[PDB]
Amino acid sequence: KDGDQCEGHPCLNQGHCKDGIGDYTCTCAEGFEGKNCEFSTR
Ligand SMILES: [O-]
Repeated sequence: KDGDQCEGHPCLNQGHCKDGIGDYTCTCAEGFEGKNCEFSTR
């Protein structure tokens, strides 16, 4: 276990989360955005 940076469910609204050497990145599902994939555009 080295670095999944996805510990502690960080993204919101079923936002997926990849990995990186400095903070992961959030991927909002179609219809969400915001710093956390928080916001439902609709
Ligand atoms: O990653």
